[PDB]
Amino acid sequence: GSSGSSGPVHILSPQDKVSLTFTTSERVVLTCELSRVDFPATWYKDGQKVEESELLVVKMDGRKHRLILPEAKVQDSGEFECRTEGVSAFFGVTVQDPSGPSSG
Repeated sequence: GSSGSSGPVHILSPQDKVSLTFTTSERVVLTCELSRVDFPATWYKDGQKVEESELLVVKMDGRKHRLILPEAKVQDSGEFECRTEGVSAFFGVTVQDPSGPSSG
């Protein structure tokens, strides 16, 4: 038993809007917790679904969701959100390219 809850699922962390900054050609891994184990969710970037691929790794864990990135490109820079059946989180990301002497 041990039942008696009002909301289906509520986020535990973060608590409020966060801010993060990384450098191009680096690894970016976010973090998010939930109040429900084995619960579905969809990541959104800049208000647009994320294109899961080799450049985008999505790890899921009991009441724990995070977005990993092998190559944080200037494009990867934006706001992330772990949409779910209840609430959503906000993670600020900024990929700043390192000062390079006209190097390609």
